[PDB]
Amino acid sequence: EQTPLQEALNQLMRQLQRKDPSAFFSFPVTDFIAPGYSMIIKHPMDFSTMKEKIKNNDYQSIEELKDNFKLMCTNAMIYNKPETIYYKAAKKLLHSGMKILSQERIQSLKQSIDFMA
Ligand SMILES: CCOC(=O)Nc1cc(-c2ccc(C)c(NS(C)(=O)=O)c2)nn2c(C)nnc12
Repeated sequence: EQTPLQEALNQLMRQLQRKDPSAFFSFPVTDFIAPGYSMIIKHPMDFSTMKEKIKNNDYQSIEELKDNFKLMCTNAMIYNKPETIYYKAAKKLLHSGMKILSQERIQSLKQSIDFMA
């Protein structure tokens, strides 16, 4: 059903989502919630969109998921001002996920994914 790469991506996604208990990043931000969001943020991203990309096999590396995760956090730091709870939640999530998506974990997974070919 799923490739070893897809399974690794999902395990990383579950660790990243454990760092968003308030659930701000679960689903796309709507303009109803955040007026003008669609005019400000050119490339929206959220965890549910990322989980669909994993399911549809749109990622060919962990690094592409890592780029989408960084994009998701920095979008929140562009739309929301530094003093806001969403900016500070994004900054904390980005820092936590950069260790969850560590280059060391990526290297380890690359080997075990390669050996499962
Ligand atoms: C105009 C005031 O500014 C905002 O309301 N901005 C933002 C708000 C929220 C937010 C709120 C409440 C909830 C329940 C959620 N979760 S959901 C339904 O989207 O999964 C998200 N996320 N957010 C993200 C990311 N980036 N900016 C914002």
